[PDB]
Amino acid sequence: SNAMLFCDDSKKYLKEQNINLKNEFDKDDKRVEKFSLKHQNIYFDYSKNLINDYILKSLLESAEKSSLKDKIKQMFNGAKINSTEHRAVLHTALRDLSSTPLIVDGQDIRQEVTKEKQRVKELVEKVVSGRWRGFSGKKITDIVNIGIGGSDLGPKMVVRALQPYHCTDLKVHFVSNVDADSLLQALHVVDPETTLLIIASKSFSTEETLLNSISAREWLLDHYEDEKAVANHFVAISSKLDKVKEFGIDLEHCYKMWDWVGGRYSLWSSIGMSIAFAIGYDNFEKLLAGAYSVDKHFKETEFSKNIPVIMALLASYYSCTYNSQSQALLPYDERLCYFVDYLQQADMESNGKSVNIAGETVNYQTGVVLWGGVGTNGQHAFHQLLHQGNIFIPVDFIAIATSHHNYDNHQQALLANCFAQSQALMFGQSYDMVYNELLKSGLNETQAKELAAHKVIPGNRPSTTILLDELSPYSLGALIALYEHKIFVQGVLWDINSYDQWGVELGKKLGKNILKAMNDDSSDEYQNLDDSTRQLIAKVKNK
Amino acid sequence: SNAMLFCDDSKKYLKEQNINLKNEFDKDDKRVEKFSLKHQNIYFDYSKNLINDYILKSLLESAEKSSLKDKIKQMFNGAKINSTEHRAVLHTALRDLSSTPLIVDGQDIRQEVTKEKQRVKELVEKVVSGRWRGFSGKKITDIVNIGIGGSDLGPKMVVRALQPYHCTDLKVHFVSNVDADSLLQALHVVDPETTLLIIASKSFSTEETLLNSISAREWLLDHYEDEKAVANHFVAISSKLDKVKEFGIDLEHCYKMWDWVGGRYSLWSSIGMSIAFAIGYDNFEKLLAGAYSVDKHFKETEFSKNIPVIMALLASYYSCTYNSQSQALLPYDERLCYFVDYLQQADMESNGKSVNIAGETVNYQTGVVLWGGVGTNGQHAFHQLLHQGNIFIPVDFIAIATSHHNYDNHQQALLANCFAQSQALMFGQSYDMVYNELLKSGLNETQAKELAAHKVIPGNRPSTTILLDELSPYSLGALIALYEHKIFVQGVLWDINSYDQWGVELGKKLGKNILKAMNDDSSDEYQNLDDSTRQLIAKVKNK
Ligand SMILES: [Ca+2]
Ligand SMILES: [Ca+2]
Repeated sequence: SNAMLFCDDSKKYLKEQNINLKNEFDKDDKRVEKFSLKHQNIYFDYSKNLINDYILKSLLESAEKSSLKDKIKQMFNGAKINSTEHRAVLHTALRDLSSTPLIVDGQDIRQEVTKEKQRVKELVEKVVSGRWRGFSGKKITDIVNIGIGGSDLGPKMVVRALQPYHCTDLKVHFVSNVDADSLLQALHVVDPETTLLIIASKSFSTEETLLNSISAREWLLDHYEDEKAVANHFVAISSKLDKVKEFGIDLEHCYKMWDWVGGRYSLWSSIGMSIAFAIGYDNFEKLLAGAYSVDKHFKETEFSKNIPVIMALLASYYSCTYNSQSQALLPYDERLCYFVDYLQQADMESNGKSVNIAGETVNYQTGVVLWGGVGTNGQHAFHQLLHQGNIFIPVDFIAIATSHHNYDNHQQALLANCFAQSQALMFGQSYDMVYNELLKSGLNETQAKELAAHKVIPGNRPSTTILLDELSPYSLGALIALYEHKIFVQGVLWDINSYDQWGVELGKKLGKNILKAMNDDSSDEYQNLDDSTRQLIAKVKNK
Repeated sequence: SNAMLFCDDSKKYLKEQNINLKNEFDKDDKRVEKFSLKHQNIYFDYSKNLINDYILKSLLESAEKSSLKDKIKQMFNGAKINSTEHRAVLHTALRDLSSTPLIVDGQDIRQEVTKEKQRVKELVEKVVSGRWRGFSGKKITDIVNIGIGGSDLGPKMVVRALQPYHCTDLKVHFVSNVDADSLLQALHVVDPETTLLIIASKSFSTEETLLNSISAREWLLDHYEDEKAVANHFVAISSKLDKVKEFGIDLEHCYKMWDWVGGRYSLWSSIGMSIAFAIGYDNFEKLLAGAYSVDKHFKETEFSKNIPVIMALLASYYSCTYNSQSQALLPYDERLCYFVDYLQQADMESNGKSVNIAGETVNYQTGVVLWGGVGTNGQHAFHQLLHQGNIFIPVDFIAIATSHHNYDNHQQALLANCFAQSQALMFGQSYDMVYNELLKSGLNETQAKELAAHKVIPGNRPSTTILLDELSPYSLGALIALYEHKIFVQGVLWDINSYDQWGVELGKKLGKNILKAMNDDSSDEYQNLDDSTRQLIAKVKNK
């Protein structure tokens, strides 16, 4: 295509600068000032990355020469930047506070977002206040969200992350996998007379959600033995109005899903109602507002001071020039235990693409594996490989300055460990240092010589630390939005469509064919199987 | 060193075979028979890997030429194969059923394993039966395990994985992170008078566990106001007898940790007592027995029919010849939700090493990133990248033929999806196939031509499927042991020490120094900081 090539020959010459982090911090008393940014109460420290002024300048020039400035405007204005589906990409509009005019494919987006939020707010208030009653007349005590992917991970992550803010006296449960263990974990602990279930399914056709929904309905009706009970116990987030009505849900309680909201960008929409059912609508608004803060930052700030742009440039630089194939994300807070899982979908489902916008196969690597784990626990699981393995892996740390309790010694130790692990990545420890330490420990020269090489830690390994003041609805919204925009920037620089997901279609089709084969070994489906699939089906049956 | 080089020039010539999976299954009606194995009720299907007879033969010859045969014997016989620490590696002995003579560094390992298991069995029986009373005289209802890493992940994973088998009427809770949110999640839901806490800490010196232990003790004593209450409410798994006694624990209730049991191989030892507290000791014995079954398989079976050897060869072949830097593990069962987290420690902390046994820096890649996620959920998160990204990633699927409920339609759909995803990886879908499908869907030629390239799925991507009959204590033990031995084989072929973890020491040291600096900005520690660490500490304080 005619697009600027990001991963070009010039990028390799940047890495020949041979950056040594210890030397840079020693020589440059402005290093932190140069390579850190603030947005409100988020501090973004990228100074332990393998950059200097020349490398950063070069990368920023690539951003400036690219289509990025135009693409940011196009996203926010509702241009159809999801070019394979001919759709706008307007998750930003879900959290807008600017109130500027936005008319897209005939709809006043401001009015439609606002009116839908009012419907959800009113639902949550009616349920929490006890005005909503189940079919036997009882107040609701439990909410069960039924959805998968986009319709599960964001709500589940946010509900956990904001646990200190739970305030509705409702318990919220998440059913997702078609594996019935998921449904059963909820059903074992809820009462049909006091439970409200949410079916989150755009087309009412996602297989797992359909089976879970039907099985939930059967459970409810086994209790009540009256079809009319569905209306008091189920709501839907769907566009498939006929199937929602056929299930027995009142269309007053069918909530909107717009085509310009990708599933993996949908927690901000009515899909997030389970968040509001846990933390109340006021806190859901604060979540939205935090994201807006970052949207305004991203939209308005010159690239050299723009956090998501810097995040994207660093990531793409590493995966281009060091040929790295993964990135580690290390949240140093228990509350963020589903954060990595959530961003795996946002990042990998967006940028795991092999063709550009024009449909040409690209000759450079695109999205890499995102993985990681909560700290300090990861220090005792996989940090060994981060320190002494021989895989190049960029590392992001998320630190939270203050927690939600008064165990101040624990919080101090948590932070000290976070900072110590980035410092260890930067400095390492050399043979001479180790050898001298072993002698001082009481080993003799022979013993110290035999052991020291095994303790050497190469160091000079990069990291970024993102420090939040606290983990509140607002700050979490800001955090998630930073990564949403990082992912957007990377897709623009790689000239891919971050907003489609055609790769998942084949497995859905093959799954239907295999289900048919499992039920009828005379079928064309069974006959056409590869023999691996055929013998796996046989092993299952002859159990 | 003089060791055989696994990642040599020959390995590249194997990949020039240009294996095409579809063509192989079409041409070779023995493909599944050749490239599958059974161990009891586990079926191991590696036939969708990028191999043929010649490649597999070549790889097996490398195993046969290596030190592997000798090293397997040395492991089981108690030779000090952890050569940097001068230790035996005898997690196998923890689950032995052979009863053969084993005398290692003066101890009769058979007697010591058996006598310790009897102590744990008796503890669990005394607590579950109600004979154990808290300091106010009440029966125990809750167990809180306090540990991190090796002293947390295995027990936590197993307790969840075997949830259908819980039978003691005790609720078991896991406290690990120094982040006090971990401790608080347990303390919020337990009563000091009815809780028994386990301190799992080899030296009673692991920082997080020490802070958690002290804070738990303070909670207990805030209630009772009598130091004597500790003895009725705490047990320890530790070798540091003086510190255990000083804490107030009876040495009758200090359980053994042998130096030949690595933390990441320790769930089989007394460290696993929390498993027994959930599922009973009889089920813990079944877990052990399943692992023994695989130990006997591994120890006795020729390499061409040896599941862990084949697993190891395939993995190391890919990361050598395709230069892949990660592996995906996809368990198609909700119960296995912590399985990936557990194996990340077993694999990465073992094989993330940069020097060989002789201490020389190796010129080949060693352990890679292990990641993944439960199916079918991952299909809606990251499988897009597995199908259409441009990263080479080997894939393992774990399938369970029968579950623990009678929602047979759900179980069938779960399996059909599992098999469909490996079939999709193998076959993909070409431009012509897609284009014709789009025309049949009602698109015109222009529209179909514009879209088709975006739907192409390259295919020819490898996978292994491991099918268990059911997920029972025994089968789970077998499953974990298969991966333990895979990891061992890979470390032998790479001539590294899989059983040390020197890389984690530096961060512990730096963490102590940073704690001092956070408490005193006049200290040498604060003065010596890099300015990134210094400014992060400042941002925390001026919050
Ligand atoms: Ca420009
Ligand atoms: Ca031989």
